[PDB]
Amino acid sequence: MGPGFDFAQAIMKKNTVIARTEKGEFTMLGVYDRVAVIPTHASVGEIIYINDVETRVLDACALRDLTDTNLEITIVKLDRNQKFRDIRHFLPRCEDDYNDAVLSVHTSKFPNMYIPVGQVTNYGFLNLGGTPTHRILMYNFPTRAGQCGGVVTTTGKVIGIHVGGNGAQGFAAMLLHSYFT
Repeated sequence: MGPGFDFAQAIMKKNTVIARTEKGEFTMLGVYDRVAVIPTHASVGEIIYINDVETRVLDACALRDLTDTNLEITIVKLDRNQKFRDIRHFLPRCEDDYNDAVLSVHTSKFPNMYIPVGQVTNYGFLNLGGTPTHRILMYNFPTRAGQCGGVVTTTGKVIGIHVGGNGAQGFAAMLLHSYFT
């Protein structure tokens, strides 16, 4: 409907796949080559389904900060026959607050879903499902089950992936350029 939705759509149409684990179906953001991200609660194993095709996992790393605190991002390298468009130049270099973000989801349950979430706070610490988690972004939108792995964008930047909510607020794990060197 506007330039924010334009940027979000451009990312969704080229840089997402539907990932299925034993814990559910998730929006999955491809970043470059065969490297993608997913929330760590997806519990990626040795095999994952990508757009309903059985795919070997070549590597999976659940990221933690240098305080040894959960970040809720898993970086996955996929044994896929096709590379993602390289979008690492859209990743922020530092922790930050944002205006006028969009959360975009594409699954069987919610195809072609876009949500204008407004202001995004650098929230920092969150007890996420009982797990201390750092680098959390917050937005004041009542997100629901099915939106985990959703991509959070502003015009020009891919800033996070949705990892939870409390009924009134939604929470995303930051994406930083330094995770994908």
